Formats: sequence, C-alpha cells, structure tokens
Amino acid sequence: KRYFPENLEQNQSAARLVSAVKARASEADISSIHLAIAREVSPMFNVHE
Amino acid sequence: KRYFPENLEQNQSAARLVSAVKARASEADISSIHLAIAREVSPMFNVHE
Repeated sequence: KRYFPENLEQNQSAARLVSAVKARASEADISSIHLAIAREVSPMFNVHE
Repeated sequence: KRYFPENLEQNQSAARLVSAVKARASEADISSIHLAIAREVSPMFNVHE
C-alpha cells in the first residue's frame, strides 16, 4: 500500500487524516475492481445504489 | 561522512530532507571518482548517458 508520503503516517499532527484514509481505503479485491470496470459498459437493468 | 550539521540528522522536522540526502549520496568509490575526473579530459567516442 502507499496511501501516505514517507513519515506522514507516523506523524502525530496527521493522525486524524490517517484514521480517515485508513477508514476509507480497503483491501484490494481484484474481483470488485474488474467488476467496477465492467459495470462501466454493462447495460443496467436493476438500478444501482 | 558529514552530509549534515550536528544535531540535524537526528532532528524530527528534518527527516524528509535527510531521507532525500541519504537516498542521493552513495558510498565513495574512489574508482568512480578518479573516473569522473579523467572523463573530463578524455575524448568521447561513445555518447554518455
């Protein structure tokens, strides 16, 4: 992973932002990413939420 | 080695710059330095990159 610049992850001022980023970022499922790509051209029948 | 002023290498604010300097600076090969000196007068046949 490389969500942060060097040093910043361990920086004390930054802790709030890193808890935010780590909360948003997830483990990379290749499945959900290929899926996210294919959904971009796939016809939509059921409505996405 | 003396890339940094006293104290600064251990200073916390400085860490970014010291990681930069330590990334650039290498162990001193006397060979490559004599070489760098001689290349300054040596005719160039093959083109340097």
